[PDB]
Amino acid sequence: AMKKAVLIVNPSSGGEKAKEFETLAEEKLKQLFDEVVVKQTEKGGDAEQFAREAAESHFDSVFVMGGDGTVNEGISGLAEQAYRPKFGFFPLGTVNDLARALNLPMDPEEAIQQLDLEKTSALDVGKINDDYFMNVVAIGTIKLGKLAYFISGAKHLANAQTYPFHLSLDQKEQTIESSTVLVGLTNSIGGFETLLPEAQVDDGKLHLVYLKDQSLWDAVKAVPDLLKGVDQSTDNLVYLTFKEGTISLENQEELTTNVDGDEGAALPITLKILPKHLTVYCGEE
Amino acid sequence: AMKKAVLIVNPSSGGEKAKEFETLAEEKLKQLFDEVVVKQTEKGGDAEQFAREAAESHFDSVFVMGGDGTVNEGISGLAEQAYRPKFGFFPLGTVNDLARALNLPMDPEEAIQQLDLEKTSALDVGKINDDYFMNVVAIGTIKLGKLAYFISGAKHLANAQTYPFHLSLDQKEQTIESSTVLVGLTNSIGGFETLLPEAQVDDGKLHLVYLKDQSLWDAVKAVPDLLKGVDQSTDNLVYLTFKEGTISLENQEELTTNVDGDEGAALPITLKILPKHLTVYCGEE
Ligand SMILES: Nc1ncnc2c1ncn2[C@@H]1O[C@H](COP(=O)(O)O)[C@@H](O)[C@H]1O
Ligand SMILES: Nc1ncnc2c1ncn2[C@@H]1O[C@H](COP(=O)(O)O)[C@@H](O)[C@H]1O
Repeated sequence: AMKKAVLIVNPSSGGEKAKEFETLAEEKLKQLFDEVVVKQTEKGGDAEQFAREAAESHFDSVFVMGGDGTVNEGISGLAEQAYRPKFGFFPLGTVNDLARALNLPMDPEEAIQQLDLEKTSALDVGKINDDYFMNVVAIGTIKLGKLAYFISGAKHLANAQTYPFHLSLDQKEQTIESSTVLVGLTNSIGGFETLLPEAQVDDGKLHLVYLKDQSLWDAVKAVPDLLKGVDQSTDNLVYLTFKEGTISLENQEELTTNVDGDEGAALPITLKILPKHLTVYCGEE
Repeated sequence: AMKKAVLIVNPSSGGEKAKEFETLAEEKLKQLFDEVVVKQTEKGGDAEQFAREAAESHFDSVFVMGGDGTVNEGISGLAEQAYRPKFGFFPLGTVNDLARALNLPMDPEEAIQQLDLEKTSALDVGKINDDYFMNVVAIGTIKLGKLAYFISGAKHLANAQTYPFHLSLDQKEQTIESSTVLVGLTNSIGGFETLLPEAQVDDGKLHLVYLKDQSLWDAVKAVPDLLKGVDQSTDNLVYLTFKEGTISLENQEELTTNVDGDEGAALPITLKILPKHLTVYCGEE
């Protein structure tokens, strides 16, 4: 009947004129929708709750104005609902990986301006145990000028323990020893747009990378591979894709994942792709 | 006649109980010296001025309580003075490269406790044009967890322009193309104690390292070399020692150096070793 949209705003996202961006977005949506409900997040979980309530109320569309944290929550609130509103977002964050993957303008005002209800794309969603992810599941990752970044960073690989991971992926079984495992959905992770160049938002796959490091010396050698973009296995890392899989430890230890930048489920974890799960408003590319 | 010492204190160095460290140092020095003058720095240059005035007054010893900035200034105030007081210091800084090189205790209280006027070492001092350095002259250097350090750092090599440097070292001439040149006095630079493992505080040499990078890809490949400690030239970097030399640009551009963590002289620069220039109180190693 009446086309309705909710606009979920994280006021802590963005900078000084973020409030002005909210006004632009609201007046733009009011041109497109008969009714626009504006909801402001106050704490963790709010965006997820708002998005879910919008789905239960059969709203036409759900829009998020915030960073990746708020976008994840919003998508989490929609995921596997019997009816799912179309999803849109206006990036206010410092990174905005999903925006990059969908070729949205980095500039919020431009993103609002170029919103086209006709311009959509299917969007895979990740599932990890009982939760959802939209960008990445990371395992085991947490005077000299430009050189200091290595002496701090290339070192901090040493601080990274190796684990006996077992990977059960699409009914293929293997045990590895590694300090670092990443599972991504799109080409962009942490603002590095070329990390997974072959990954597409609707290719229906999870993309896994792990380092073949045992020493601090093999981990360091993987760094140029990551910079070039991971599209194949090398001497220093392995690249795999899968639809469904379980990652566990062969010597069970309390190991917690990092999911879209936040502490997530502990191992073991079962990861699944939800292919073409959402309809998202995208760029004109 | 009467043994006199000055204690130069940077109150902005160190943390909460730094004031208490000053008291311990003062009462320790009063056991060792008939007179102790305590001077507190307020701005850049003060430590250098205090140290120089102590030399002109023929004080027996000069002590610095602070970080590398204050130690550099103190040493700069003594350098090439006709009479030079013996030099000591109590590390309060976050890095303290010189302390590491002399095997002083990291802990200030322990450093004060173990001060032995009989335990000394000769100390080379560096000269760059009209100024002095004690650690390093650097040229051209200024969600994913531990991986982000590279994606930030391994990238930031790209932001590093290459320059056509000319090196005139001990009457040997060569032109190189590089983004990064480092000239050090000791084994420790920026808190990385194994960077120049063969350098000794009194070996009478300046130690030069430059990256053989033209691309972002050769610079990255130099990183494991640096981590292992530079004791030889490799496919990715060159290691040289010299006593006197001039570094210039073949296409003159405004390029400023970084000297012991602070902006220093612009190219061209003439670097010289002042071998065994100071007597410094050292560790029991
Ligand atoms: N009103 C608010 N004030 C402060 N922080 C908030 C607010 N609403 C959400 N957050 C937090 O902001 C983070 C998400 O921000 P972002 O990653 O920019 O979307 C989460 O940790 C939320 O708990
Ligand atoms: N009283 C003071 N208050 C604030 N900063 C100071 C003071 N005295 C010296 N400094 C600065 O502290 C720096 C040196 O600190 P450090 O590297 O810890 O020895 C230099 O930039 C000085 O200008």
